[PDB]
Amino acid sequence: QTQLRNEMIYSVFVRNYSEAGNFAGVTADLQRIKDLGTDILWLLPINPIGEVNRKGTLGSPYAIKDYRGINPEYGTLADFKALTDRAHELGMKVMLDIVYNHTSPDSVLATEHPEWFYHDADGQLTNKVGDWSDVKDLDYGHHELWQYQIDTLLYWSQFVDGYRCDVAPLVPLDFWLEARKQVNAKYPETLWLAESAGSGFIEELRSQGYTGLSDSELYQAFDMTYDYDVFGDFKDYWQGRSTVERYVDLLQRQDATFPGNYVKMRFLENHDNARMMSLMHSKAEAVNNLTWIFMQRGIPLIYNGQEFLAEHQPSLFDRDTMVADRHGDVTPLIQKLVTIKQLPLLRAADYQLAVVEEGIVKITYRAAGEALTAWIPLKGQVTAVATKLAAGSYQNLLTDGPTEVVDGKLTVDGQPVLIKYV
Repeated sequence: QTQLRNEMIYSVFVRNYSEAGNFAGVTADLQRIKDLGTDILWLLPINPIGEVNRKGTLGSPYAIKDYRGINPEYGTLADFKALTDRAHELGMKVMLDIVYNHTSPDSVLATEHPEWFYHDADGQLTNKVGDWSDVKDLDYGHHELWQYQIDTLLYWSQFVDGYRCDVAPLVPLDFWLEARKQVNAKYPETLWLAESAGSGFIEELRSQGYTGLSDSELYQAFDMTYDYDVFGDFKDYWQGRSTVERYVDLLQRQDATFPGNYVKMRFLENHDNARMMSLMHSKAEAVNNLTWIFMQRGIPLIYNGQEFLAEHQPSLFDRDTMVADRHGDVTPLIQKLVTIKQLPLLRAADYQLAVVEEGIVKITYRAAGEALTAWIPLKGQVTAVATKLAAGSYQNLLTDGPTEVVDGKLTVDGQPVLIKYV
């Protein structure tokens, strides 16, 4: 499980990735995705989308009409298979998005097994979340639903290597445990990422009697969860409504909240969120903040287009092709972070965070008589920082440039300093 801490996920929204917006558009470009340093290629949902109560023109990929079908938007089963075959040829794993809280109202399950759904007073299908007018909730109270859900997985597991589970906290833990048991029995290497919730949403769900799993509950069934417990706290810090001391204190608390082997997916943006390059506006800022998501304990997410400094959050509902939304290129930076992220020290049990000079964040991993320290000036701070290193020249792993330690002090010039030492 801690091997994932040497890895990186790249997330692709097929509809919008290329002009054509099909699998082929992705398949044609898998070498670039591989070369970026991608270990796991996670695709947004690839199944046919509901027509009834559709939101916008194409609808959200999260409103699924058939869990076992291919969205004709993307092409055919053979086209999907060409993508996965190519990804595997290049050594990547493919992860699919699993949307198991709900289906579109016109879905196969809703027409053939309407009894597996929640029904309100009129006997109408229903959605616990107001905004989600395009989908209706499944009732995992009906244990026969389970086997269909899981059989869908064993089917896709012929092609893919793992699953990202959409709003996983809304679906009962006992279902996830069985799902994983059956799937990893046939496919033992299978990876499981949960889209965990913030405390706000968990509380709202629980207070209305709905299922709302904690992140630690999810870890009983999942290898990874999302940083949604603290992402809000990052934004507040970033936007000047929280201090670095409060943010780092929350991550210190976070680190002892989960089992020692836990893996959080650390991110600056994703499909559901504003772009990194809407939070910040310069390549200097991107270097600091990408270094931060790579150097924290866990596994970083790169959302398609983030490597080209995209500014626009693609719509989920209408065509919103992201090809012209490129404003630079931090590929070399990401590749270089990937080479550092591969180091065994990144799996080390001894991980410490501290707030140092001018509110710089200092990360340290220690294991087996070696250490890696990253000084990350999230805010572009320029200052000397204290170190117990002997005087002399060290290699900043980020730049491969020399870094002078003089009288127990080293210069951080508004960009990260990464030093591996004995």
